[PDB]
Amino acid sequence: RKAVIKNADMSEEMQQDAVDCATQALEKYNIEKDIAAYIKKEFDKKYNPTWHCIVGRNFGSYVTHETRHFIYFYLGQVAILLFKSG
Amino acid sequence: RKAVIKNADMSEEMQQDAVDCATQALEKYNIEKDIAAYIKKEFDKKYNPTWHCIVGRNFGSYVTHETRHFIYFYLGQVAILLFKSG
Repeated sequence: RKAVIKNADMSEEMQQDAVDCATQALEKYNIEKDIAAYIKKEFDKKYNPTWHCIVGRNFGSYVTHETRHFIYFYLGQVAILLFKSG
Repeated sequence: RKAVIKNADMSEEMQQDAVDCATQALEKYNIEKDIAAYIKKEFDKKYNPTWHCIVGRNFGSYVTHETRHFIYFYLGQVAILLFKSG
């Protein structure tokens, strides 16, 4: 699974953790909502609430996020939006 | 252009305004982040900030929404997530 970061406003480290955590979600689950749940809850646990997650092969977004708490990236062909609301 | 509501926590009036507004978005724009931006900003403007909108043909989501400010719906073949964070 090729990891490609499209837009991030978060630390080099937290980004890597987003990828690691999605990688886990993609081995466990096939359904986007379930994959999405996995990442949100994991990121709520490790970096405090509140996170929102979007997983899909085809979406665009427009959200207002907290500074340093935003990432949009692809893992394989599945795109991932994870952010904290601003 | 077929409206199908999948999950909603908002009033049926504001729901209907979400559908009307998305329709206006899809008439004016073809690109998901643009469509999403039009909807989010119209809802910030009409119902006060902060809103977030996701638009696409394939995605799933797991978000923490504010009570009465959440809809997930299809419009024709596009799915639209529109919410305020909890």
